[PDB]
Amino acid sequence: QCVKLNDGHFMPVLGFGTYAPPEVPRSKALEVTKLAIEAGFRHIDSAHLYNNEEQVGLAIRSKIADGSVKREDIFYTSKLWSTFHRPELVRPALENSLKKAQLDYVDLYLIHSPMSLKPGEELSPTDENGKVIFDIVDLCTTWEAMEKCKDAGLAKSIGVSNFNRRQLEMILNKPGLKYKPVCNQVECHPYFNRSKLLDFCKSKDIVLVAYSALGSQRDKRWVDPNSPVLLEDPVLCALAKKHKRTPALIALRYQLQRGVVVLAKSYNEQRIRQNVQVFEFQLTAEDMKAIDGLDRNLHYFNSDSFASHPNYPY
Ligand SMILES: NC(=O)c1ccc[n+]([C@@H]2O[C@H](COP(=O)([O-])OP(=O)(O)OC[C@H]3O[C@@H](n4cnc5c(N)ncnc54)[C@H](OP(=O)(O)O)[C@@H]3O)[C@@H](O)[C@H]2O)c1
Ligand SMILES: COc1ccccc1NC(=O)c1ccccc1OCc1c(C)noc1C
Repeated sequence: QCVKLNDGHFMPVLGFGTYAPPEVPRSKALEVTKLAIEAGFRHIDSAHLYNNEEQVGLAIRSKIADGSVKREDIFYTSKLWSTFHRPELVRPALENSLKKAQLDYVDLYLIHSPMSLKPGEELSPTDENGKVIFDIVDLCTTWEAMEKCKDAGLAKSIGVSNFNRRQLEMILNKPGLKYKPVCNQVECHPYFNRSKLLDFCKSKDIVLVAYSALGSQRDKRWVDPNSPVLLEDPVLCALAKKHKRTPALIALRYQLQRGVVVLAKSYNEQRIRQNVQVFEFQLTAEDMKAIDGLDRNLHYFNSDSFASHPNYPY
């Protein structure tokens, strides 16, 4: 099951999220990405930020080498980190990600976030006062450098992540625009369903890709512990009993039926294999309306520090 992107390429509508906290050994990304491919996942989501592209690339090469899959069957996504927004850094950043993953191309390269940070070796450059150091970059020049990555064939498609409507319009109205973003990867789930942003993206032929669609990893560092737990929600549990499914599968199916490509992270073999059952059932129109009613503008990403960035999207 794929959606056609506005540049003609195809994207599988169910994707495997690979980010795990640094508590988790790097070897685990290799094992679970292999399990995801074996379970039926063909869309694999990574990023420079995740510090796992070598292991994710090893898992793809492993399933190609053993005969399970051809490179053409895999949709591999990586992302440009915010310290590399300056145009001269974009292509070397992609080529470095390609070198780590040991691939000739990525199916999708994204601007990970509109909030530019100080260039350097640190993912989170921090000044003498403990504050993250912002950078000011014309994101239209970042996009122009992204377009040349597609030109050269290092990325089959290019898109963005964590952009709001204002930010998307900035790229769409850029003079001399060569490629529109094929997608906007944003936090999206029943508590924060982005119905207006999704409507805007549909109007522009841009796919909305939902992360944290299962309610996030509730990382102790960011997520508020008193924030509601999505997978324990009463309405999702009622529908899970009605359909003889699980709350996670109801959340995933919800996005598929509203036209949203959905990611799903799991490092647990049984839950990885369970998640591809999203294709085995259908929610009713009344089911969808009940899930729509859960919307409460709750984002699991919470940061006092970035809330002051000029490009903060919320
Ligand atoms: N562009 C961005 O800024 C951005 C931001 C965040 C995430 N992402 C990407 O989106 C992917 C997913 O987002 P996320 O990190 O917030 O995780 P998620 O997809 O929302 O899942 C959250 C938790 O749900 C659990 N889970 C998975 N399947 C389950 C099932 N069938 N039943 C019960 N629980 C289940 C998982 O725990 P277990 O591992 O124990 O199964 C997982 O930790 C990430 O890996 C990343 O690739 C992108
Ligand atoms: C600004 O975020 C970071 C800056 C430095 C280091 C890390 C991060 N962000 C994350 O590790 C993260 C983790 C879980 C969910 C969501 C997360 O980020 C969401 C996001 C938004 C909103 N805008 O950009 C991003 C990225």
